[PDB]
Amino acid sequence: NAGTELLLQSFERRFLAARTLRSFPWQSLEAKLRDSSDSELLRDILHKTVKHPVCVKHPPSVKYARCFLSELIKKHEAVHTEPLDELYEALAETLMAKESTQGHRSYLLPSGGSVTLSESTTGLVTWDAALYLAEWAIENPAVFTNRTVLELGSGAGLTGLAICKMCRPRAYIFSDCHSRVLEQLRGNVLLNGLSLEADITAKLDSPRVTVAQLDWDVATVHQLSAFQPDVVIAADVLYCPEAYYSLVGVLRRLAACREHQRAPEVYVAFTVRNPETCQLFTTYLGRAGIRWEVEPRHEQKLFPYEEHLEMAMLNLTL
Ligand SMILES: Nc1ncnc2c1ncn2[C@@H]1O[C@H](CSCC[C@H](N)C(=O)O)[C@@H](O)[C@H]1O
Repeated sequence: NAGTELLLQSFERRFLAARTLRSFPWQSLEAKLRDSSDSELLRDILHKTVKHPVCVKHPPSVKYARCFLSELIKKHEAVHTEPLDELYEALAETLMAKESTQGHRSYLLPSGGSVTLSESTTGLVTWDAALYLAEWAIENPAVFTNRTVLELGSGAGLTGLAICKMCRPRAYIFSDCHSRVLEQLRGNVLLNGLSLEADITAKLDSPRVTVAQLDWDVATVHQLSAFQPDVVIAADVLYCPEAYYSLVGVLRRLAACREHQRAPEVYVAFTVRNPETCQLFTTYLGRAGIRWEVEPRHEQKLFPYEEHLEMAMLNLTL
C-alpha cells in the first residue's frame, strides 16, 4: 500500500513541477498495473495530475499535457483493455480545444498551499538549487521568521515565494539585474497573491515584498545599505567563474554597508555541476576574508529535482 501512495505523490509532484518525461517512474507503474487489473490507479494518477485543482487553475503547456496523456494511455493499453472513459475524455479535452497560451509550473507546500510560477523558455527558469534552498528554508524556519531577507539573483522567484508562504518573514526583497527576469518575477509575485510594499500592505501578515533591481557589478554601499537585510540568500548564482568576484564584492559591500551593528547571515546554495566551481569560490571567499562552512546535506523530501546532481550550500560569516 505504501508503495502506491509514494508513487502517487511522485507522479503528482513531478507533473505539477513540469519535470522531464524521462523522470517519471514508469516501471513501478508497470509493475502495479501488471499486479492489478484495476484502472482506479490510473484514475487516481489522472486526478492527481491533469485534473489536479492547481493544474486546472494554472495549466502547463498543452504539449506537456498531451505527451503525458499519450504515454499514460500507452501504459494503460499493455494491461487488460478495460476502457477507462475518463482518460480518453480528458485527452479529448486537451486536444480538441484551445491554444498553447503560456506555461505554468506549480510546487506543493506542506501547508496545503502551492507556489505557482509562470516561467518561460537563463534566469527565466526554476533551477534545482532554488528548490534545494526552499526546502532547507522550510526545514529551518527560525532563520527567516520576522526577519528581513534579501535574495541575490531571485530569477523566477521560487525560493522567495516559498519562504514568504512558509517561514513568515517580516520583509522579503527579491533582487535581480535582468529586466525581463524582474518583470516575470513581479508577475509571479502577484500571481501568488502577494502585494508589493509600494502598494498599501494589508493586515501585516503579508510580508513586505519588494522586487528591487540590484546589479552585482555596480551596486554601491549606499544602495545595499538601503535594504537593511538580516539574512542574505542566493541560489545557483555561480554560473561563470568571473561572476564569483562580482558576487563576493557585493557581499563585501553588504557587510561594509552597516559598519555599526552586526553583519547578516549569508547562505549560498548551488548545484555542483563542476567541482572547480566550489573550489574556486571557496578560494575567493578565503582571499576576501569571508569565512565559510558547508551546511549539512538535508534530506530531499518535498520537491522533485530536475537533474539530481550533487547539491551544496555554504554558510558564510562576513
Ligand atoms: N551580475 C549580476 N547581478 C545581479 N543578478 C545577476 C547577475 N548575474 C546573474 N544574475 C541573476 O542570477 C540568476 C541566476 S539563475 C538563478 C535563478 C534562481 N536563483 C533559481 O535558481 O531559479 C539569474 O536570474 C540572473 O538574472
